Amino acid sequence: RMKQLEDKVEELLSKAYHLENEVARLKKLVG
Amino acid sequence: KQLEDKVEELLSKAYHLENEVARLKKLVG
Amino acid sequence: RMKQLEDKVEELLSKAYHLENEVARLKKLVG
Repeated sequence: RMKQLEDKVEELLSKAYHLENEVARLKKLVG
Repeated sequence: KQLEDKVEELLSKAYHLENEVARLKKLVG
Repeated sequence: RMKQLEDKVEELLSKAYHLENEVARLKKLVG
C-alpha cells in the first residue's frame, strides 16, 4: 500500500505538470 | 471545457489520495 | 518514506488549488 500511494502521488504530479503547460498555452491563446 | 473537467478530476483524485494517505499514516506512525 | 509521501501530497494539493484558481481566471478571460 505504501508503494501504491507513492505511485499515485507521482501520477497526479505528472498530470498537474501537463495541466500547468496547458494553462500557459491557454493564456497565450486568449491573448 | 476540457481543462475544467481535468482539473475537476485532479482535485477529486488528490482529495481521495489525501484521505488514503492519512489512513496509511495511522498504520505507519 | 511516510513524510516524503505526505510532503508530496501537500505539494500536489497546493498545485491543484492553484490550477482550480487559474481555470476560474481563464473562464472569465474567454468570456
